[PDB]
Amino acid sequence: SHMASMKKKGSVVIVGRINLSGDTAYAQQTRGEEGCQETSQTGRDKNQVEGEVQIVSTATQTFLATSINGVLWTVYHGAGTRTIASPKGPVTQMYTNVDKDLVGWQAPQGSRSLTPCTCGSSDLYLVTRHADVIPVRRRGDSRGSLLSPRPISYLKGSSGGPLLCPAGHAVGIFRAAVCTRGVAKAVDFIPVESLETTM
Ligand SMILES: C=C[C@@H]1C[C@]1(NC(=O)[C@@H]1C[C@@H](Oc2nc3cc(OC)ccc3nc2C)CN1C(=O)[C@@H](NC(=O)OC1CCCC1)C(C)(C)C)C(=O)NS(=O)(=O)C1(C)CC1
Ligand SMILES: [Zn+2]
Repeated sequence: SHMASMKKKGSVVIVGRINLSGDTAYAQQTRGEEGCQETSQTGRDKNQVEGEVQIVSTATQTFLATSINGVLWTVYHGAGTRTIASPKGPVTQMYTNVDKDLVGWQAPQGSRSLTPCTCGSSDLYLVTRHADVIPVRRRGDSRGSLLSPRPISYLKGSSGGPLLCPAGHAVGIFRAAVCTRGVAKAVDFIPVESLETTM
């Protein structure tokens, strides 16, 4: 009831990336925890952004975000309604869909965007926050099975990351793990068509 002391949530902050530009996939950190905390409060991030897949953080969570068609997409359960930090101050979401667990902001200058897949192919690849590439067979509009199941620990923090086709197009955004006895045998993802409709 005391508005003058009500706090504001900070921005989502880009803290690294999954580098996919060469022959080896690897995670890079571009900002530490202390600098992330300060950037989240100000919303002013002057760091150079590169690549398609970003590692992002709030004060309490860390996850991924993926650029497709000029929009940096991630999950609502990670970002909520938060702004993203940017060189000129906080930037408001341009898409928010809690029913799909989806949000998006204009893609940062310097990022590169994935192209939405039109191959109609079901041999996919999930990219995790540790730069593991996980073969996934598509099993429906929004589901795929891991060829080699993994404990959910291995997937935790990778929501917002991409599923790609063999040609490297974006097929979907990783949303939730399909888990029994803590082993992920399948994944739930936001299909790129749903992004394209949301757009
Ligand atoms: C392990 C890595 C996972 C990718 C990951 N995802 C999650 O943990 C998501 C968030 C939440 O699901 C949702 N929450 C929502 C919340 C909303 O408004 C608040 C609105 C819409 C939402 N829609 C969904 C689906 C639960 N869940 C799951 O996966 C759960 N399995 C599940 O529910 O399966 C069913 C059957 C198959 C379909 C759904 C599980 C039990 C924890 C494994 C991950 O990495 N997250 S994350 O980065 O660590 C981190 C928490 C961000 C930091
Ligand atoms: Zn494709």
